[PDB]
Amino acid sequence: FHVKSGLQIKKNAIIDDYKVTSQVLGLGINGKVLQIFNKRTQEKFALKMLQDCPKARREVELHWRASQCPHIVRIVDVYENLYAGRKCLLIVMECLDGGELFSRIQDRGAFTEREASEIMKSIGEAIQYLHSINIAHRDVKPENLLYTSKRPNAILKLTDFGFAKETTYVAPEVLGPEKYDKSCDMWSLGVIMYILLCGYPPFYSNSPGMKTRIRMGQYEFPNPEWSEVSEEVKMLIRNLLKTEPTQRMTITEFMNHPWIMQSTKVPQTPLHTSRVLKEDKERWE
Amino acid sequence: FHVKSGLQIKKNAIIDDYKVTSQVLGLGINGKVLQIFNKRTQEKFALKMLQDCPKARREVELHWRASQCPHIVRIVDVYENLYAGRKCLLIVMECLDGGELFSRIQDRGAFTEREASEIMKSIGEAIQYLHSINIAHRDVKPENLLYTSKRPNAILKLTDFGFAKETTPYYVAPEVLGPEKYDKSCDMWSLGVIMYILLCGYPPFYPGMKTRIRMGQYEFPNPEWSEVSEEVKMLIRNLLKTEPTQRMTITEFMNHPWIMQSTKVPQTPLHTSRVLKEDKERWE
Amino acid sequence: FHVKSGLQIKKNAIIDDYKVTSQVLGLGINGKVLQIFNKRTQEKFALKMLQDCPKARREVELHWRASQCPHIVRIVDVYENLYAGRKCLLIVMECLDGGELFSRIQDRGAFTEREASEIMKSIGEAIQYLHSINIAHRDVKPENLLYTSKRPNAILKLTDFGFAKETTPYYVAPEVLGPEKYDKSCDMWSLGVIMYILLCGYPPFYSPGMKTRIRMGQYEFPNPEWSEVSEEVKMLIRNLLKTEPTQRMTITEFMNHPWIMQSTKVPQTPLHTSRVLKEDKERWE
Amino acid sequence: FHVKSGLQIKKNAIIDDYKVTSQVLGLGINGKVLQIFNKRTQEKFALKMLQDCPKARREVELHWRASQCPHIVRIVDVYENLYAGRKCLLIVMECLDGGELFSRIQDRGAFTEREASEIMKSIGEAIQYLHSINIAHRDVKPENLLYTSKRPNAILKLTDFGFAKETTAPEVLGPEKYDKSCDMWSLGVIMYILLCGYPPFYSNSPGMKTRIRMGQYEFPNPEWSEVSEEVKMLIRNLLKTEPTQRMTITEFMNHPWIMQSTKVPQTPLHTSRVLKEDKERWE
Ligand SMILES: O=C1NCCc2[nH]c(-c3ccnc(-c4cnc5ccccc5c4)c3)cc21
Ligand SMILES: O=C1NCCc2[nH]c(-c3ccnc(-c4cnc5ccccc5c4)c3)cc21
Ligand SMILES: O=C1NCCc2[nH]c(-c3ccnc(-c4cnc5ccccc5c4)c3)cc21
Ligand SMILES: O=C1NCCc2[nH]c(-c3ccnc(-c4cnc5ccccc5c4)c3)cc21
Repeated sequence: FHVKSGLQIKKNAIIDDYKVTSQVLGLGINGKVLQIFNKRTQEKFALKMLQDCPKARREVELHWRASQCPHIVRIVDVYENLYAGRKCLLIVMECLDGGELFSRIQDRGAFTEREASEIMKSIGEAIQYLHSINIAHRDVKPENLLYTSKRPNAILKLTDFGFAKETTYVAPEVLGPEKYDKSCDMWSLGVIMYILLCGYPPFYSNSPGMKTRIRMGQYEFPNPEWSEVSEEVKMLIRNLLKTEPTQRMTITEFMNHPWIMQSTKVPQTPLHTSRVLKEDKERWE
Repeated sequence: FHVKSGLQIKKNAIIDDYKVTSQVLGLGINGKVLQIFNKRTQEKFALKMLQDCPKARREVELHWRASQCPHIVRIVDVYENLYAGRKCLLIVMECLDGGELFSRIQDRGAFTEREASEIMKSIGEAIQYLHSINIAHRDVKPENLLYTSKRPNAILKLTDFGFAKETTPYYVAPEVLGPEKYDKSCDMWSLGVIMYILLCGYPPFYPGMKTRIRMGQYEFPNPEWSEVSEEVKMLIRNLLKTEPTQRMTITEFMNHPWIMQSTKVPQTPLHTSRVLKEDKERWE
Repeated sequence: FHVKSGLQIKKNAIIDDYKVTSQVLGLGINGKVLQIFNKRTQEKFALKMLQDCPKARREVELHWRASQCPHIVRIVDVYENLYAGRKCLLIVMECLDGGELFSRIQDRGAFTEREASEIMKSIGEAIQYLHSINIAHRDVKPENLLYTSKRPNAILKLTDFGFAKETTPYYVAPEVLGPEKYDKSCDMWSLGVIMYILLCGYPPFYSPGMKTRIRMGQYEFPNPEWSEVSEEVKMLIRNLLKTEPTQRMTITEFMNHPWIMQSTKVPQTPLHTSRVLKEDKERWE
Repeated sequence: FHVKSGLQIKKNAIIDDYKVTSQVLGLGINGKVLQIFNKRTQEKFALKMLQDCPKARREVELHWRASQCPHIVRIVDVYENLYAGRKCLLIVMECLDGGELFSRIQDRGAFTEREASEIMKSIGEAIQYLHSINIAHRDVKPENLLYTSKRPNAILKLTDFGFAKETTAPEVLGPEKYDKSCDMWSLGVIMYILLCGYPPFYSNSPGMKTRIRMGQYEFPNPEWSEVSEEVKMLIRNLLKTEPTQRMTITEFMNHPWIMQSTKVPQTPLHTSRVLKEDKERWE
């Protein structure tokens, strides 16, 4: 018998409890994230500021539901305050000061296929939880994957529920409608996996002609980066990047794929990612 | 960085915390106001009783937002209780025992143009705050303006949000930033009617009254208005425009020199004080 | 920087510039095609006559757009004239006197699997261009596939846009970039049907119980015709003729298939097509 | 009898006639503006690239109609081409290499009340023309005001019809909403900046949004201490929050401060310096 507590929205002023700096930690889909400090405990946290409405209410609601998952940024508290005579949802979440996923990769000198497998597995676990409780994330990108600390054993966490949406013998179609909201995360996972293995996206710019290469599904595994990467992985990427949403792999089939399943049985083959990523600081702005 | 705390609705029985008398302190647009006493502290407060529904929820919500302003009656606590098997919003507010604005004026024996300017400025300040946070009061009348105490330095405060309504890149016109109808300009009319009474003791509008209002027929008759400066008559004339869009905005009003420099307005005495008691009859 | 010129509709009478014979060169979905001669140059061209309306305007507009592709019949000029007191779009296009695709195949005495691969690749290229500019052809059939000349190095070209229709950050999924129904996947079926006929000489769907065999997906690879054809090709055909539109292969997947990719590494195995086609002149009317 | 010619859209490829560089000359509301050169004549022009649709068709249509006005950027040619298999309106317009209005002010070391009057008058003329042919611009801002050359006698010209809209006793002759009066506000904002170097509505934010709807601004010293009460009064009247209380373009062009530009005091303004001294919060 597992129940978890529901969300108690705090109504007192947030400045009673926290010292709010104006150092920006990230730009969210609807409002920025600031650095804040626990007045009593001195410890550091992140504050996301949203203007109260049905949209913001849903973000908080869905995020809170997912907050249980180890690979989703944890909500610490939610405040409802008045800010310049308008209502506000202020979300306090744990501080992910390990930085973005591709910043950590970008800082070495090498990255291996086995480590890419481990990273993909923990992203996968976040998506798997979300899908199992009928939530599509709809915005799984590089900027939304951050690490808890700089320490080498930090946990990778998924952030930002600004685009998240609820997805609702007896066959699965006969148990509630459900459109393509979910399969759209599976594409993201494909795009991230591709970047993790070579350092660049599968879809380029040069650029209104990028938009067509995406709908056509024109990409490649060019050498030298991909010459080492096993056909088994390319085949997995090929399957997450199908242009037809229903041809795409589901999160359960993904988590059961042998490359993800047995992360520790994946060859230690080194990838170019680490260098290709710093060597290309320009067109990453 | 100013945040103010939001509204925490108490759910325990109000009678745990307050002794509720049944002395009526006023009749609100939707429910009366009773005198109550803090059980622990002995101190006196006012309780407004509302039946829970979307209407009452908005009154509380809007009033709480405005409660910060120094010239708006301060909400102390909001209770949600069961009263005769129905849900209830009970609002506890500070006690305004100085009485109504025109009751204080009515009790002397003289009132001056400069004081009228100081009164008008503090009503203005309440309206100014409301408008700035996108709330129209829609019911600014003599009965809604009360004083905190009888002491001569008491603050004047506005009450009753029963009619209040909400009114909704960097060089953009005000019309292109959200629709907004005439909700606000309607307070500006009240302000003109109050100002008129403040300076002479009777209203500017006396079934043929209904048409004099829509026509805009009123005057500044003597002897009351013969001392009053043309500058003030001109300001009243402009708040009482029958066409809502021709009417002055609350910012233009707070910037008008008569309101701006209250202390440079002539000390000229008005008839208000006497005309008001001399006319106790047709004020019921 | 590639721009190509847009469409200038000529308004002068077409008979100023061309001699119009009444030899019919084909029947289009909305108006027949006549043989005409350039008055000044003596050279031969084809004229398609359409009655001006939103439908005909779209054909011209879409055909002009695709006219740049090497494997699509080239539009020479478009006239807007009065014919019997009604407005008219007259389209002048290059003369494809090499005749229909299956007429050329039918005239030998043998056809090989490698040539079928080369034909399919060039039809594919036309579809690929169209899809990449968001146009579905919707009428890819034997009669719409003609050769430029009789000379053995002639180019195969696609005609008739009477059914053609338009089909409408940087990690964003293909579904989230505009709706789009099954218009395109319907060309992919035609490609399968054409490929099947090219390898054996008859259609996969035969002689009101035909209508049900198509929706059921009942067809075979009967002997003796199909006994030489590699399992690789049968598998590609099986995948284009999927009854469920979304299970069907996309044009990019198709142009990447090794059988199409390396036309010149396909076995030179002879097919029955050439003979089966003339031997069955009857039920082809 | 004055007829002017209508718009002939050229259908041939633009690269036949022009050499198209990719030096960006400005960012428009729907597509950027590039520097191009007349292949035959060597002369320089600006190209705006739009994707064909009803929106872009209207921009070109409305712009063409206003192109006659001396104070509106002149369209040279309009091409309809295929770019990556999609149709395209390409607009060639005269090259305004004198740069933006506030860049030219920002480059001296002084600006006078009389010159501000002359600038406001020529912006007003553009709006006046547009309104008289029933078009509201709806996007009169600092970036849309450019000069033809650097030469000191250059003409100031208005650009960008991406937001322009057609606007159809005076009330009995066709409906018409507040489209027009919204240009009149821009005119006030621009006049304010021209006289002191900063906007009337600040950031430092979500509280700027409310100061605009409330109409809270001032004429603070030292900048405004020389500026005549007559001008402050005109600005006050363009910046009325109520659109119908706002002055019309005809009333504006008739105001004595605009009418007799050359009888306006030569009083120097702070604008020139306040503008460079505040390069930061202007990005
Ligand atoms: O919801 C979101 N969307 C936009 C991106 C984002 N970051 C966060 C976030 C959450 C918790 N911590 C951080 C954070 C903390 N400290 C950092 C230090 C250095 C780099 C990045 C950091 C991010 C960011 C939340 C969101
Ligand atoms: O919202 C309202 N509706 C209608 C009028 C009103 N009066 C009040 C009010 C609020 C607080 N205190 C008082 C009050 C208290 N004590 C008094 C003593 C003597 C005369 C008047 C008094 C009013 C009235 C609230 C409202
Ligand atoms: O759009 C169309 N509608 C359906 C059939 C068609 N044929 C053509 C066409 C176009 C250009 N040339 C020809 C042509 C010319 N000469 C031929 C000689 C012998 C056989 C077929 C021929 C076709 C046909 C166009 C269309
Ligand atoms: O439609 C528009 N909207 C966005 C801004 C813009 N600039 C232009 C424009 C038009 C003509 N010339 C230029 C131009 C020419 N030369 C320049 C030199 C230096 C700086 C800016 C320049 C702009 C810009 C049009 C538009």
